[PDB]
Amino acid sequence: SAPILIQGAMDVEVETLVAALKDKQELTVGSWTYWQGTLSGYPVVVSRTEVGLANAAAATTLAMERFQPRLVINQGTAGGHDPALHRGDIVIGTKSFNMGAYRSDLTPAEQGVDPSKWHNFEVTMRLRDNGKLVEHSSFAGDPELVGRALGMADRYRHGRVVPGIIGTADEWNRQVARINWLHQTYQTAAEEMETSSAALVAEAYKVPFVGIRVLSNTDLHGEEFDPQTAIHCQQFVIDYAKALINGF
Amino acid sequence: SAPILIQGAMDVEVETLVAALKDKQELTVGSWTYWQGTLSGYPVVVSRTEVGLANAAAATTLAMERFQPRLVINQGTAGGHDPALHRGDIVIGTKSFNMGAYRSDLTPAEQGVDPSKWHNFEVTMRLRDNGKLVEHSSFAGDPELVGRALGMADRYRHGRVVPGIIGTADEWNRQVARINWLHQTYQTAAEEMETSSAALVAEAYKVPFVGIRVLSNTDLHGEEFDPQTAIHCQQFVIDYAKALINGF
Ligand SMILES: Nc1ncnc2c1ncn2[C@@H]1O[C@H](CSCC[C@H](N)C(=O)O)[C@@H](O)[C@H]1O
Ligand SMILES: Nc1ncnc2c1ncn2[C@@H]1O[C@H](CSCC[C@H](N)C(=O)O)[C@@H](O)[C@H]1O
Repeated sequence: SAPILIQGAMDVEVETLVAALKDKQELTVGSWTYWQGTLSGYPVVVSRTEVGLANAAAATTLAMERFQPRLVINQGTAGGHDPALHRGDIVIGTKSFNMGAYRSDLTPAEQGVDPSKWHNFEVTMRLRDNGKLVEHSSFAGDPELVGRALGMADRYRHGRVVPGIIGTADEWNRQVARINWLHQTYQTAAEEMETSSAALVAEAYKVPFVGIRVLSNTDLHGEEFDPQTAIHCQQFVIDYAKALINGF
Repeated sequence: SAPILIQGAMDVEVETLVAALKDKQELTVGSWTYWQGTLSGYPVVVSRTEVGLANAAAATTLAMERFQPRLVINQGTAGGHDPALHRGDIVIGTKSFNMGAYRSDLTPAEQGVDPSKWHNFEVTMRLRDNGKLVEHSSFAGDPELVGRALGMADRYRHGRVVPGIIGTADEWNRQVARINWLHQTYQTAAEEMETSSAALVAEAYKVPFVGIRVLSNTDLHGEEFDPQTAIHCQQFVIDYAKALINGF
């Protein structure tokens, strides 16, 4: 009875999921729409989160309060950070983190601006549990959920399914030198704008979480946005959810 | 009666507020704690949001769902961006925005990294209203709430009270050239890590919102963190809330 929550930011990242639901009921609260239905006879809630960290955290929190899901799959599109990956490849998030969180040391105006000196600002991922502070430098994908997606790699026929680190920021980077620096510094597979924020809320509520992201683009190979990748990602995630459901 | 919601991120930014409440009870869900009580006999909820955009959005959303407040005051400490301002001055947020949101045009690796080319990525503040996309390049503080705070300026005993733009980011900037660039580009009064995120959720729920921030520090004048500013801000906010309550 507790539903599986499946998230996407954009319309193109959720409409295939929504079409797969049986006996759909729609709910909109604030800026956030949910479709409550079934897959393989089991309750599933699809959430259109809108874009970015604030939207992701709001949409996830609202879903926790309204639906009490048993697990969360956050999915959608991303941009490549690892040169080994191409448009259409899918990253299963071994961990996600707030890549956009920056703290910098004091420098006078004369020294200019140097982002290579900025440090990851981990307080942005700090939480409390029963009122006690718990530090986080990243959020691990639930390792069984991660393993399951990797084991199903053969069922995805539009690229490779690989484990990787998902870097979350309110950013779309197209300065290739910046992408390279972020990859070298944080070992990122891909960048996007929601995962670690949804993951933060899932950790606060102690609900298993996994991020699943297709590269819709990568400037490391001159590969521009292809909307079909979002559809292919949802097809894989439907299969994945159905497998989980067969298991329940 | 629908409560006034008053927010602060850190313990030092809420303990004075909490001490002011009568007939309290303390509620924690996930990572977020709320104190429900009364000020001047009127219901008030004090929220400890924890730090950063994801936490602010989660804490605000959770408060909307649990308490349905009639208005939101987000307050706490900030770092100066405007050279005219000093530690202890209070900024009333005429608007707040996601200063950390960055989009850049394509540049090849050989051109390196140039943050002066990172433009504000407005999609991070885009919402939906009854299913329809609504752009936001910032969130205006409720203008009557803003005006009221400005009208009470001479009731603040420890510095100026000024209107200004609040720049929200998962960042603590201490590169003075970077502070200067953000101020020149966005006309920011001060920087902090929650306001526009809480504001985004308040806009989605159509609940009046105002940000009230004291400068606890500014590297434009070599003024390091002073925790007493946080206490002073809360005293001003209590006075302000009591004024609204008298009005109800
Ligand atoms: N290269 C990239 N960098 C950052 N986010 C990316 C990305 N590629 C895809 N994304 C994801 O896709 C969305 C991009 S922002 C949305 C842009 C789109 N034109 C619109 O108006 O809706 C975000 O949800 C983000 O998580
Ligand atoms: N100069 C500044 N830049 C960004 N945020 C600032 C700031 N000065 C104060 N803040 C605010 O104060 C908090 C700083 S991060 C918290 C740091 C503190 N040492 C701790 O561990 O709890 C954030 O909530 C932020 O909104």
